[PDB]
Amino acid sequence: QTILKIGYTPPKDSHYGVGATTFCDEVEKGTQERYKCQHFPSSALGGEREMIESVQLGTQDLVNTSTGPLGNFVPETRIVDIPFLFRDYEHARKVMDGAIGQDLLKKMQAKGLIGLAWTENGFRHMTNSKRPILQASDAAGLKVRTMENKVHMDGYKTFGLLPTPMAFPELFTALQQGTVDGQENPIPVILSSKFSQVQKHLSLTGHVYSPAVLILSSRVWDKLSEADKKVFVAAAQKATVAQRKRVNDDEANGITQLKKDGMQVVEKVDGESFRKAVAPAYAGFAKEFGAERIAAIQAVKAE
Ligand SMILES: O=C(O)[C@H](O)[C@H](O)CO
Repeated sequence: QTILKIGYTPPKDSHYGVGATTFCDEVEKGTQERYKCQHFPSSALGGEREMIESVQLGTQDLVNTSTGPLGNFVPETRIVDIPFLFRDYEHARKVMDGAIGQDLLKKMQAKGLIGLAWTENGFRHMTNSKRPILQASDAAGLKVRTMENKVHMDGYKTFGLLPTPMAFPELFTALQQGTVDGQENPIPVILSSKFSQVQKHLSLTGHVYSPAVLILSSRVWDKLSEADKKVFVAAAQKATVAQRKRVNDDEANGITQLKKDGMQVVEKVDGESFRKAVAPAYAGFAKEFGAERIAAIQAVKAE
């Protein structure tokens, strides 16, 4: 078999690992051993920005990545990074799976990033080591690491937070040394990366939805038979299901485990305060993405 390197930032025992393994197993069977994965979890091939760059260049075969730094390569994808755009998992998943999400995959493909299917990272939540976050004003003044994403940076600034973009593999040490007070990630990431060791506080702010996506290099895609192309896509859609299931499991059980680990969890925040804070940034978001595209997303699964 041709060995395809698949990288991701979480450990193998994670939502992304579940997605990668499901995808890889289906590709290996579906292509009758023409292709087989070798996994590189825990940023062995670098963080997400570096990995996507390598996939676009062809020097890395596959990545399971959040949209965080993806917008650097395909700016249209940042529409899904807008804070409080999505209402819940049903809403977000339907958008990603429907025509809107499918169009974003094609926009990626035009830039040499063969997005096979949207998987999932999850709704992101704020952690810090200084104080509980009950309302937007409690976040003001905190230094918080963000992903390498201008929409997150601009959006989160409206909460009064002071953002610093950092690649994921540098995050644990940054939190440990106090370079920043906090960060934000889905429960699946907080669990699998043991941030409980260096963050005392968690608030279920659910401030953005973080999709993930299995991306193949155009170098490899263009060498595939038309039949194998179909196998890769089908395999990635099976991965979507397994990965979301693991997200679901992580959330149902994760809060209890994080509490046992010593985290102080705020389960009900003043969501209105955060939504009101970010509203002014929608001027910029609409100018960039189109108010009608924002509205099209909001309309999906709405009452
Ligand atoms: O915080 C981040 O960088 C991401 O959530 C992580 O790499 C998983 O995609």
